[PDB]
Order: sequence, then C-alpha cells, then structure tokens
Amino acid sequence: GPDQQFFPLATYRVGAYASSGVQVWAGMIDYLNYINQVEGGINGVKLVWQECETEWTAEKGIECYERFKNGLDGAPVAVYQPNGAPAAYALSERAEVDKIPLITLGYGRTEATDGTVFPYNFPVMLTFYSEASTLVNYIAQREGGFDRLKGKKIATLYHDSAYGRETLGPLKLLAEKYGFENIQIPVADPGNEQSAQWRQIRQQNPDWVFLRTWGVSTPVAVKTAARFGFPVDHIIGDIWASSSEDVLPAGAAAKGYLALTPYPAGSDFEIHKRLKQYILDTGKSDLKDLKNFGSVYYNSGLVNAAVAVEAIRTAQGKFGKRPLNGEEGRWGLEHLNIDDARLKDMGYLGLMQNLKLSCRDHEGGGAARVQQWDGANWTLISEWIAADRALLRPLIDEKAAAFAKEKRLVPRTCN
Repeated sequence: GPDQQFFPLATYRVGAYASSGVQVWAGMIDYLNYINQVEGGINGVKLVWQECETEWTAEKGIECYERFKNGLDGAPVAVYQPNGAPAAYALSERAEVDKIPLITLGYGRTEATDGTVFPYNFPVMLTFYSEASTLVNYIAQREGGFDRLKGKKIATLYHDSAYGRETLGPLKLLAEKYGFENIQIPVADPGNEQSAQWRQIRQQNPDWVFLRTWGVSTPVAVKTAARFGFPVDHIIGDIWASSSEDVLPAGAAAKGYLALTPYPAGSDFEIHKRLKQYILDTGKSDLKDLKNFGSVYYNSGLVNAAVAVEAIRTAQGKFGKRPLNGEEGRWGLEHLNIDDARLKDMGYLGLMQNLKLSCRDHEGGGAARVQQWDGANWTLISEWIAADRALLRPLIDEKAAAFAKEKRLVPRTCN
C-alpha cells in the first residue's frame, strides 16, 4: 500500500449536483482503473484511490483535504483536486504551507497562473481570463478577422458573482484593442427573472452574447432569449454553461445554442474506445448508466485524471518509478509538456489540448473548442481556438503582484 501512489478523490454523491457529479467521478475512476490494469500503472507504479464525500460544500471539502493530505495507509499524495470552487478557494493558503499542489481545471484563482506567487495552486488548462480571449478570437474568426470586430457589439450576461465578474478585466482590455462595444450585464442570484436583461439585449441587438451564467440562470437565460426573439445561435456559453443539463430544461428554445469547452462531449475519441474495450465491456466501470459515457461531465473526469497522471509521469522522469511527493508533484506539473504526439499515444487528440506549463505559467493551455446544441446532442463546430495569453499577461502579473503584496509573500525567482 505504501508502494502505491495515492490519488485522493474529493467527490459529491449526495445532494442536487449528485446526478452530474457521479458522471465526473466515474470518468476519473475509469481512467485510473485503465492505467493500472492496461499499462500496469504509471511506469510500473500502481495507483490507489479513495473517495471522501464533500457534499459540494467548503466545510466538508476542507475536512476531506485534511483527511487525505497525509496519504492513505502509507501511500503519499502527489497532487490534489478539490473538485469545488469554494473548497479550492479556502484551501489555497494551507495547501502552500503543506506543499501540496491544488489542481483546479477550468476554475479557481486566475492570478494563480503566476506560479511565482502561487507555488502550489494550479488553475490548469483554462482560466476565465484566457476564456475571454478565446471567446473573442472565435468571434473574430466568425466575423472574418480582427478588423471586423470594430463596429460590433458583444454583450456579456454574467451571474453576479466572483465567477461572473472574472471576465470584466480581460473583456475591457480586448474591447480597447479591437474596438468592439463591450456590454456588461449582471444577473442577480438566483437569476430566475431575466426580463430586464433580455429587454436590454433586444434593444441593443448585440451581434453576440457571451453567456456566463451558472445553474438555474442558464436555462432561464436561453428560455428568455427565445421569448425576446434573440437568436440562440448567437449565444455562446461559458465552459460552465456547456452541459446537456444546462440546456435540456430549456427545451427546443435552446436549439442552435453555442458553448465553449476544454473537454468536448463525445464517446468516439481514441481513449473512449479503449475504455469500452477494457472496463466498460467487462462491467468494471464506475458509471451506473452507460448512457452517459461521452457526456461532458464524464469527459471532464477523463481530462482531470489525465492531467494528474501525466504530471506524476513527468516527475518520475526525475524521481524514478516510485510514489511521489507533493513537492515533487509540483515539479511535475511545472514541467508538463503535452505534445500532439503525446496526445496521440494516450488517445486524447480531439479531447484535450496541448499543455506546456512552467513556474511562470500554471495554466499552460488557454484554448477551447466550440460545440453546438441541436436539442439532443452536441456538435463540434471549431478546432482549438487559442487565447492571446501574451496580451492578457500584464493583467495577470498585476493581479498576482497585488496579492503577493497583500499577503506579504516573496515571489519565487524563476527569472
């Protein structure tokens, strides 16, 4: 058991979000199962995992972290994924003290992109800052070039929360550069009522709506848009508004709806067929219902698990075929270099983007794909759209420095 590498799993199987959550965990588990049985673990090192119920709350999330941070029956922790924004936010400072890398895929502190200020916090693959850039870059691709953005209107309809306000900075910057009208429209919690917002949108008739709602406000946004006659295929959802469950309640009013994703739905990727061949057909897999096997939730589990696995694998290249430290796990993360060649090997070519992290860059990705909803299924309608991360970097540097000043931290020198 100490000979194995511990993979802590902070999961929720109770409450309103259990239905979606179980699809995510099943993705992580099946991929972990696959690595053990088909590749004999990671370079010979077997993987052991255990679940702790977090009930989607920060209070229990924190208790799970404290239960796991020391390992399981000897097996140490290399990386930790709280799977929860409130838990992740609360854990950041004590994770640094314990030298345990926090991974938040597509969420978390955007300023933690700067690993000189956030040594053990990794908002991997896509931050909301980068998402803004990719959103704009896709618009530009659709309008015929960045020149065409001048004279365009882009409205952002956002849940009034830290999550919704995150894109205020980058969208303002991008609007100054490319000259599109930057319309920012808040939606108060819970967001059951949106008539004023969509009345405004019909009046202003923007060319695109960047939909950054969450939970209940997302199907309502779509339903209301159709009511006010705004064309739904001019609406592009946040990655956290890109699920079937986000749009199914809206019924046929959601036909044509666009959404961004770092892990597109689909059960026809290379890795997915290996899963069917090995754990699905053999009835080994955690998923109760096979009907969600390419669901976006399931695929986030696959990508979430693969990132950690590659990080571990990367670090073994300097620490040998053995269970790893969080301090070593941090080294692996910061040296992640996922190629297209590498993606082809593990079969994540269409599913996961390239990753190149550094001490300076704990994001390492910044791309997304666009998929379209027809009322029943998603359809990929774009390649990977890369963000202009160089353009946004001063905002990140500024934000991380303010934090380092406030918390009185000495930034790591990676020069």
